[PDB]
Formats: sequence, structure tokens, C-alpha cells
Amino acid sequence: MVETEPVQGCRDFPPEAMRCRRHLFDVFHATAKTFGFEEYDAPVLESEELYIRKAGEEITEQMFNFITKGGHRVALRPEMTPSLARLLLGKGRSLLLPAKWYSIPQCWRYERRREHYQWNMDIVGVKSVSAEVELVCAACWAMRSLGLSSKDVGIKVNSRKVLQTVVEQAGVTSDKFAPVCVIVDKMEKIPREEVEAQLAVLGPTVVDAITTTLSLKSIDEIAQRVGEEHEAVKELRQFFEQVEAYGYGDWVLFDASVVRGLAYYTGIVFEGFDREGKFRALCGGGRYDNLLTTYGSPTPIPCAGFGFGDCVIVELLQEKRLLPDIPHVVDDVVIPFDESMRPHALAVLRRLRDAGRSADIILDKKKVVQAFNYADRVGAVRAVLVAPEEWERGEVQVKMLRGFAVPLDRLV
Amino acid sequence: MVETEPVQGCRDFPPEAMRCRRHLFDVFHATAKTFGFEEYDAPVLESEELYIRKAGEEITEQMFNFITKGGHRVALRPEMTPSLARLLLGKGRSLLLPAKWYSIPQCWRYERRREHYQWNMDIVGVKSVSAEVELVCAACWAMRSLGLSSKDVGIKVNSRKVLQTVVEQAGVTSDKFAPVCVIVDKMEKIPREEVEAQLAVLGPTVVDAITTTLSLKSIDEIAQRVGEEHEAVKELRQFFEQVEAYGYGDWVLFDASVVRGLAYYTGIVFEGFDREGKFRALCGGGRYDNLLTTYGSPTPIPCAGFGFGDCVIVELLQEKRLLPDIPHVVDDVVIPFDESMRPHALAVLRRLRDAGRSADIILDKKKVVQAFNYADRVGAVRAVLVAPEEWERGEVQVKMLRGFAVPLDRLV
Ligand SMILES: Nc1ccc2oc(=O)ccc2c1
Ligand SMILES: Nc1ccc2oc(=O)ccc2c1
Ligand SMILES: N[C@@H](Cc1c[nH]c[nH+]1)C(=O)O
Ligand SMILES: N[C@@H](Cc1c[nH]c[nH+]1)C(=O)O
Repeated sequence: MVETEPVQGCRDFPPEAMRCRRHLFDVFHATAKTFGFEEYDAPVLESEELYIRKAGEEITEQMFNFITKGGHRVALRPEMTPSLARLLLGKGRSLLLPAKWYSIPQCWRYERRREHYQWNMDIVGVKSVSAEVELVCAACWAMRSLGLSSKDVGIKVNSRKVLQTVVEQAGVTSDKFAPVCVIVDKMEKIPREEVEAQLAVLGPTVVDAITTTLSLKSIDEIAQRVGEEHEAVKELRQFFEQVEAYGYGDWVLFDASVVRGLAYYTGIVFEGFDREGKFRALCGGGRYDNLLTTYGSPTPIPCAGFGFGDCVIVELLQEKRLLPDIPHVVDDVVIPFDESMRPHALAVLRRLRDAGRSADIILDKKKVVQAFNYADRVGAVRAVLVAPEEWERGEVQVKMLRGFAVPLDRLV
Repeated sequence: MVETEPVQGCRDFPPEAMRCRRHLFDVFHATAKTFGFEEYDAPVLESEELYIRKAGEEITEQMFNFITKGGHRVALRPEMTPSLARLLLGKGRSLLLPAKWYSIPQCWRYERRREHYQWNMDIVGVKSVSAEVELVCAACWAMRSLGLSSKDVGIKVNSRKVLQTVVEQAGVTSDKFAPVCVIVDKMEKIPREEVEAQLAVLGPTVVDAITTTLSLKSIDEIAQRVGEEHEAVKELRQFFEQVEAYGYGDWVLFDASVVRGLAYYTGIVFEGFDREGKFRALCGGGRYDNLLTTYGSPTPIPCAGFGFGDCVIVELLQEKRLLPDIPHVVDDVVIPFDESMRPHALAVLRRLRDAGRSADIILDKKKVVQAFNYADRVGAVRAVLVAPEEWERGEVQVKMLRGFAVPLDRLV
């Protein structure tokens, strides 16, 4: 017997599970359309070189990579943002800006689940915090569309520029900044000792300064540290003013501990969370204004975006009882009275489908009662019995499942 | 500079290309719903063991396989049917039958394009030709939905049982039958000499018999060879009677040369083709009643299905001028008169999206004329200018792009 289980860390989606996944994806697609984003895609297989960032990132450390027969170093993508930038870099000046692009790629890791789907939303060519505002609103909109409220979830927001100043002023060379963010991202996960030790290895005074600024609880307190008109203060203020104007003020808040784990974030960063403190981050993103420059863009291209995985959100929705099983449905099941009626039933099936209805025909030889049972099992709205006596009169028998003779023309 | 091109043999789908792909997939999804099929999915990564059929198949020969870090032999799936059977075998008696399942997996090869998407449609648990009838009608329906007619395309249909008889009667051991089909499938591609030589290696008289039955041009001629009531003759006759009753008689025909290249087909086989003779097969499928038994099913499970790739169909549609560029559209573009109006414009943006409309807001600081230009470029139906004078009156200016003051409430 063949192995029935899927490959290690990978999920099967039989129809029941697929309906749940489709319920989620339908929201991702619907939200992107509502917000005027355009779909794109790229190959799950990318060059390994695309992800070599040398910053100690979990995402690049846990890369599902291999070598081809032809000796090329490839990887099943651990994230989408590098593929997006590749695409953008390829287009150059032909790309009209601003651009708002989205996708729902399967992304991979190797270390535990080894694959997940991740809704990606990115705004390209927008310098101002208006981009981050729209992105955060889009994530909130998706969560609201799924049945959650601002009592269930929120989005924590910060700017890496605050920390950038502290690292720069303390005297640390800026090439260590991305490594620092990556390490400080571990704070909530591991003891402050371990995190303190990691920064020591990187290269005590400056470490204290980092720690203090992470734990500042309000924006006023940040403004006391760096000034009321520091770059980050005005941007965060504008960000909250705009989100409030859109009507999502209750969904967002400031949190100085939020840095995210990716090397490339330069500005505002954010992450979604459940207000019971039970789950990992629901989504995460930020501004990354230098990535395209590091890829070789002759001109700086401002960018911002987020990823929103398919797994944590599902656990939250299940906890909140927002993912009831939604059984399969079909409009019509056409039932031949017997096999002599099959040709006529097929003509009827054609008509129903011609009208835009979803319809089955009983394919096996079976008794009328069992055909009605099958009709119930598949969630048919209507059973259409095609029998000789009614057929003679230009009719079929129609029975609403949630048996009257009806002229063919009146079926639809 | 990073490599902008995708990995060898793999496609990027920036928004323009993605719209075309989505036009196709929308038809695949819509046809499956019309026909009452249920979506499923499984991992692109499967165990290599799943595909080791030892029959000289092109599909298993050109397998994109590799070994994991942990030494497990895996493959990016070359086709979906084995994953489907794995899923079915896993469910056992819990699976209610008949079942009609579909998916649109990316499938992979290594040798030239190395990936394609392939719409898969399969009916499980149906013994009679009614399954093949529905499947062939579904493929025709998809092609019609894309703008093609029976003048553009058709589906050629045959049964492997005819050949099975000839191979069995000639005295050849039945374990060579699948290898024979695989070889005879090459007939149209390579010279009859090469094909004749391949069968010789497998193990002259029986070879002639095979050749003769492949070139019989009608079903009556098959009935002369094997009898009017041979198993295959009654099934083919019933198949054409049913397709004709559904109203697709003009789309289908008999062709004794059609065997397909897969080892597992046992009965009716079929393939779509363009009637100008310019392209490779548009789709292909058949009945495979023994596969689940070879996977270890305690009870035989009848199955039939097809695959329908995303590449050949697109070339055909382009030749027929049925894939015009469909530019991006959005309902509204909201334009702040200036930055002082941004908060109010955001409130307006919220209202529009609340009503189910697709809407952008101008994110950058820009002049009203350039904002109107951007609105045209993104294919906006309407520009909503949010200006101080109108705002004072509880109004905005609305301009149909394919400028009158309008009360907020009347926008939607
Ligand atoms: N890169 C990345 C990150 C997180 C992930 O979480 C999963 O559960 C499966 C895959 C995955 C891939
Ligand atoms: N197994 C399989 C068969 C045919 C294919 O044709 C392509 O163009 C790309 C991938 C592919 C994979
Ligand atoms: N690639 C990021 C999310 C993201 C998209 N755009 C910007 N950031 C992640 O995987 O967490
Ligand atoms: N797996 C087959 C198509 C198919 C689906 N179901 C049965 N046959 C192919 O790739 O050609």
C-alpha cells in the first residue's frame, strides 16, 4: 500500500478543508479588489541567491533549498517580497507608479509545518505614510470581513527609525542595524539575557539604550527621547490620524517593542495580534525603502507591504467559532426515472446549466429514492425528476428540498 | 544586480499576464461549479515513490525530483492524478460516492517550459460511460466559455479495451499492455519504423494487428473486428448517444489512434484538438479503473478524469483573437483637493468601500490634474474630488470618466 499521508509538514485539502481555505482566500481576494490592488504571481522555485541577506534572519536560516540536476542553487520561496522586487526591478521605468500588487503564494520552510499560504499586499512608489495607512486598514478589513472585531484583534505599530537614531547616535556602524533589529525581534520569545548576549556578540551602554527605547509605552514618551518633530514622531502621528479618519482607530495602537524579524524594514513596522494573548502574530509588515537599491535599482523605490498567513488566523477564527463547516451545495440534481429517460434528462441538464445553474445528473443506475437521498447528501436545492408521463406532456417533476409538474421552459 | 529573469523554464505573472491567467482559471472554476464538481488541493511536493510506475512514461521519465536534507526522495508533482488517488485511498469507506473533484495544480517537469497549470477534473465511483460523457462535456463547456466553437476544436474519443483484446488474443502477456499503449501513443510524433522497433524490443504478427486496429476510421469497422456487442462497442455507442443528447454531438468524434501516454488508462480515452491541425493536444483524459487497486485499495474503485493545461489553450485563443488585453478597472478614485482634505477623503473612501465598491485614494501628494490622469490610467469609472467648498455643503464632486456636486449619502 502507498503512503496515504502527505509529505512531512505539508497539508492535504480534501473538499471539506478546501471549502475553509476558499472562505479565507475569497476574503483576501475581495479585500484586495475593494482596495484596488492587482494580482500577480511568480514561480515557487526561485534562485537561492535571491535570499542571501547575511543578517541572521530566521526566514533565510530555515530555507527549503536544494541543487538542481544542472548544479543551480534553488529554493522553494520562504517569502514573496524578494520575488516582487525581482519583478519590479525587471520592469524598471516601464512600471507605472504608484503600483499596488497582491498575491497569495504558498511559502516554504525546512527545520513543525513546512508550508503555509501567505496573502501578500504591497504598495510601491509611495513615499508617505499613506501607504502604511492603507495596508493596515486592508489587514483590518480582511479580519472584519472574516467576522472579527476590534475587541478580538488589533494591529500594533512602530517605526524602526526611532531605534535607528539610537543605534546611530550610540556610535554603532549602520551595517549592524539590520542584525540588531533581527536580534531585538527575539525579545518577547526568549529571555532578555539571551537577547542581551546576542547583541554583545554583535559588538553594554548602547544595549541599555536599545532596551529602554523598546519599552517606552507611548508616542509622547518617544517624542521626549528624540523630539516632538523627529522624523518618526511626525510619521507615526500622521499614520494614526489617517487610520482614525478611515474609521479604524479602535483597531490600531502604538507599541515600541515591535520591530519585526526581517532585515529590510526601514520605517513603520506593524503586526496583528489577538487581544486574549493566545496566538502568534496574525500578520506582519512594514516599509522597506532600500531593498530595491540593494538589488541594483539605479533609483530608490519606496515600498511597503505585509504578509498575512493562513494558519494562525484559522486557529483564531476556530476559537471564536467563526469557521462553521459550510456544506457543499448545488442548485439542481436531475434524476432519470430510469435509464430509458437518460437522454431526455441530459437535455434537461443542458438547459439548467445553460441558464447559469449548478446541476448534477445521477450518473449511476439507481432507484429514485436513493437518487433523492444522493440529492440531499450533495446539498441540492432542487430535485428534477425526469419521468415518462411528465415528459410526454413537455414537463418534468420538480421538488424543492429546502413534486410538482413544470413545463421545461419554466425550469429556469 | 540580482537576476531579474525567473528560474529556467518558469513563468512570471505580472498583473497584465495575471489577468489573462485569471480569465482562464475563472472559466475552469465556473465550469466545475456548473457541473457540480468540488475543489481540492494537495502539496506540490509528493513522495517520488508515488510516480514509480515502470512503464516508460514520458511523465515519469521527466520528473523534477530531488532528495531532502533528511534523505527522503521527493518530487514536484508531474501530474495530479496520483495525489488524488492518495487522498481517495486515505479516506477509504468514509468517502461518499460518487465523488466529483477538481483542482488547478501547477505541475512540473525537468528535461522547454518546466511548469504549467493543469485543470484536473475527475469522477470517482462511477462504473458507466456517463462519467466520461460528463467529463468530455465539461471540457467542451470550458472551451465554449472561452469563445471557441465546434468549428474551432473537437474531442477525439477511443477505448483502450479494443486494443486490449488484440494484445490479449495475440498471446502477449497483459503486463506488457500498459508499455504497449505508452509506445503506440508515440505514433503521430515519430515514424512508424521507430514505433515498430520499440514494440520489437518489448517482445511482427501482433505488431501488424496493433497497427491495423489503430487506423480503423469508424466504429462500425471496429465492430467488424471485435463484434457489434464487444464491450468497447456498446460503451462507445452509449457515449456518443449521451453526448449527442446533451447537445455537444458536433464537438466529439471517434478516432482509433487515440490511446494517450499514461499507463493507467483502462477504458475510454480522449483528447481535445484544434481543427486546423496547428497545436498539440488541448486536453486529455480517460478511465482508469485499476489505479486504486494498484495503490492497495481492498475494493476496486472506478475512476475517470482529464487534465487541461494552461499553455496550448492560450496559444489557440491568441491565434483565434479570443484573448484581448483586459485592462485593470476600479470603480472610484478619491482625490483630495489638497493634503488638508486627506482626512475627509479617507472618510469618503471608507463609505465607498463600505458599499461594496472598489476604490483607490490618491496616496502621494499631487496636483488635481495629475490625479485625474492617474484615475484614467488605472481605469477608474468615476473620480471623486474631495474639495473644501463642497465638503462644507456635505458634498463631493463626482466626475464620470466613461464634475457635479453630490451629497455624501448619494455617492453609493
Ligand atoms: N517562510 C515561512 C515562514 C513561516 C512558515 O510557517 C509555516 O507554518 C509553514 C511555512 C512557513 C514558511
Ligand atoms: N508533467 C508535465 C507535463 C507537461 C508539462 O508541460 C509544460 O509546459 C510544463 C510542465 C509540464 C509538466
Ligand atoms: N515578506 C514579509 C511580509 C512582507 C510583505 N511585504 C513587506 N513585508 C514576511 O514574510 O513576513
Ligand atoms: N493525469 C493526466 C490527466 C488525467 C486526470 N485524470 C485522469 N487523467 C495527465 O496529466 O495527462
